[PDB]
Amino acid sequence: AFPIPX
Repeated sequence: AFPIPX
């Protein structure tokens, strides 16, 4: 997701 690398 944002701001999530997964």
